[PDB]
Amino acid sequence: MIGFLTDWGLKSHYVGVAKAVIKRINPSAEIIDITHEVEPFNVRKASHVLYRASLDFPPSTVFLVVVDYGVGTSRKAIVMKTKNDQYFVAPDNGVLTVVAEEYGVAEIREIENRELFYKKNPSFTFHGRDIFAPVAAHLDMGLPLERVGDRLLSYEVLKMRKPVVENEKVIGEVAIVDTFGNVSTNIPFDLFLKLSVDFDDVVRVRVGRKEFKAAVAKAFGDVDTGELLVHPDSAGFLEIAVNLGDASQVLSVKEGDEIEICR
Amino acid sequence: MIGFLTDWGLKSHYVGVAKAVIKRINPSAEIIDITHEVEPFNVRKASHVLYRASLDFPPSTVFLVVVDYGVGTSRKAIVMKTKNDQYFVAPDNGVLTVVAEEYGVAEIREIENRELFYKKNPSFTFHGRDIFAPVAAHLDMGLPLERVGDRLLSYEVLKMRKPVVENEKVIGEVAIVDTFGNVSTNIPFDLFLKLSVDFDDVVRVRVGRKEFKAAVAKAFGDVDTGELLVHPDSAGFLEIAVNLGDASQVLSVKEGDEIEICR
Amino acid sequence: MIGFLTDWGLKSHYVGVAKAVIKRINPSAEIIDITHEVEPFNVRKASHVLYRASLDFPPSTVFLVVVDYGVGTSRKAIVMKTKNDQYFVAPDNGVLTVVAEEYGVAEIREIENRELFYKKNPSFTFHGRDIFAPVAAHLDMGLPLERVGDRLLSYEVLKMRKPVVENEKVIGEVAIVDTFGNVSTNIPFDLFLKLSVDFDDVVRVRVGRKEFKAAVAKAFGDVDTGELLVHPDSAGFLEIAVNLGDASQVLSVKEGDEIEICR
Ligand SMILES: Nc1ncnc2c1ncn2[C@@H]1O[C@H](CO)[C@@H](O)[C@H]1O
Ligand SMILES: Nc1ncnc2c1ncn2[C@@H]1O[C@H](CO)[C@@H](O)[C@H]1O
Ligand SMILES: Nc1ncnc2c1ncn2[C@@H]1O[C@H](CO)[C@@H](O)[C@H]1O
Repeated sequence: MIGFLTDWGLKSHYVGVAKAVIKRINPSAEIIDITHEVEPFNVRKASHVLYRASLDFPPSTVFLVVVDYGVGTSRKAIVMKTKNDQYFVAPDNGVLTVVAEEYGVAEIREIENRELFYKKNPSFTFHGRDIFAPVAAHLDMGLPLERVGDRLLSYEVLKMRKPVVENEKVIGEVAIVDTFGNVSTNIPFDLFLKLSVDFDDVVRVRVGRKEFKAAVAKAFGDVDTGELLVHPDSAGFLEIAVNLGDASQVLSVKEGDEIEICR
Repeated sequence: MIGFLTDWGLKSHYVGVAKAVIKRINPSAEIIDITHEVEPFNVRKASHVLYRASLDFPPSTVFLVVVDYGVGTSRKAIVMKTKNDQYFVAPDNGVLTVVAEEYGVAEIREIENRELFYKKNPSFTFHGRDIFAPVAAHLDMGLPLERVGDRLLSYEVLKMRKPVVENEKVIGEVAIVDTFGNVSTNIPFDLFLKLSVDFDDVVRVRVGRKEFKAAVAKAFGDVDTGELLVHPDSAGFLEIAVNLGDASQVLSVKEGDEIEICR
Repeated sequence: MIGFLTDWGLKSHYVGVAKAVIKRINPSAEIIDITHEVEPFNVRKASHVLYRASLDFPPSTVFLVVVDYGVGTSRKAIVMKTKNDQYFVAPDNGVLTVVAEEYGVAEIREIENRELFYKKNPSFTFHGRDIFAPVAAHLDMGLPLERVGDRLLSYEVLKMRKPVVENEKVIGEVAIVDTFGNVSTNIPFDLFLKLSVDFDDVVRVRVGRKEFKAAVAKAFGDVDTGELLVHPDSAGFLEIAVNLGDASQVLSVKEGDEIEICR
């Protein structure tokens, strides 16, 4: 199957024409949308969503990742194969930073084989359709990785500050605010569990000049409605939520904001 | 096929990872999205959308319904088989109230068979992925209903006031406001047709302290642009619309608001 | 495959029930969404999106186009076969104006064969589900075009002013503003290239009483961030964009607005 992720939105016909290209190459391709609502040009956001979503895709899944503000420039077009046997077709702009780091990379190929393109003359601003999508289609059909082009020994990396436990607390950043307003961080719940806390315990959440108390819970329903809670989200990351409410609003925080969890 | 309905939104990667789980279990599963834009935690809204959409799905369709604010709590996870031979995989929070009432229930099973789960250790807040979705996948693949777990003799019901015809009028509630602003009620068009009215007749619509006149019509185009009309929507429910306009705005009404249709 | 385009939105269960009808008729149907976010009743917008998207669909693709404010009225329901061998199932309201003009029409059939319908008694306001969708399904399954109904010798056309090159400049209109804010016109990039301009050249963009200078470029990245550029979009149309910005905001323009490109 193909894991599809972009910042194109579902309003435009872009996603659709990309899917038609894939289907023309391989009518049996299974295209699963991770999301096409990554904020415009937000590769950082895509890098996290990509990793988190990939955890539930099987090995040998071909990911088509296109948040590519540098489309048509000298930036490289690449295919990365990670050590957990997954493949990623994307621009070399750092969007594959998280999967590379978390999974480790087995090999990287630069997209050079023009026989794999949709059109002999690729448009300058829509490689998603003319290059990436058709390459993902071929790979998902069984094209050997080496037929993509030459190997690359390096790739662009996005700078990321690794969250740590210092002085009974863990400092991190808001990685993703979902539609419910839940606030997921880049702080692994295992790391948090190093402050020697446990479910039913109460901790402190510091955002900006604000400080809140919050129960460590398993389910939203574990606290009264409207109350705050700290818990492991579906991907193993520490998330702050308001039971039947919007934590992003209560905390008044946005993606990228620094967050501190104190015992 | 699988009818998929949630309040997760399409912006998050949630819908996607759920679909990947289904596809991993059964690559041939046909997943049709009813909608993933039910307002957060709005089971009432989902219960109506579910019923209305189910009318066009064939018998033996497996519905995956996940608007589950009580995820991870003692609330039961169930599979309901209705008398029209459709199946519903959902939380026992009343979201299956309308199909149960309208179709009648043949049997209910509590989800207990852990061999049907996606993960041996289900996350606390995303049973949609770890329990419901994989159970729907197995059922759609032909798993006998009894393999799901033990039978249940009752289920949670949402309180709903049945609309009636009293004194040349029918009182009801706004069930769904669609993207055009059309205002669909919970009033069956057949019931309305008891006030001895007919197409081309004019009736009165009362909302709040407001009263409007509206023609009973078949098509929006049956009245001048901007005019109000009362008609049967695609599911047989009385709906109020503005031809080439937004009735929710003109009436200034929202879902749940009481509505009165007077001869 | 079936190219699906409507103004129904993805929030409602409408798109879903239409897809279930198609799948019931032909479980092997490949439904590719072009977009369901065309503004309500905006056939003009749909006519352009349709054409632009069709360029990447293969010949023999069956397009299901339903932006039908006149649903249930005397307006005809038709199937148009163009000279590039594509088929379009739609209301005869002018939504097929652009493909007809650009591709030329080989034949038009009025939908008359009721054996092709979803329901013996079609709803008055949702022919998308009861007539169009099932007809598209049958055609995609191989139903000969003549079985649809009698031939029609004419069809509704939307009035459109053809952009031209007069006095070193080209006047046109904004056809589509995408999610990035890019401003695509109805001006073919080939026509623009008649003003004897070339990449790296600078031209003038006139909107309203405003005038801007903009570089003619290939990729957004070809200019500094925040700068304006004129380039050919993925469909060959002249588009104005802001590198890593929103041109619709900078120009303060909307679809339908007249635009002038001066040497
Ligand atoms: N105005 C723009 N400036 C820079 N990049 C853009 C712009 N519009 C679209 N893109 C990029 O084009 C890519 C698709 O080819 C998208 O991933 C998007 O990030
Ligand atoms: N902050 C929250 N409070 C209560 N329930 C939530 C919250 N966020 C998500 N959910 C529920 O989690 C379910 C998916 O596991 C969704 O159906 C949603 O209703
Ligand atoms: N209030 C309305 N007035 C006119 N047309 C409408 C209205 N609501 C929905 N439609 C049309 O119904 C069609 C689907 O049957 C849509 O394409 C839409 O354009």
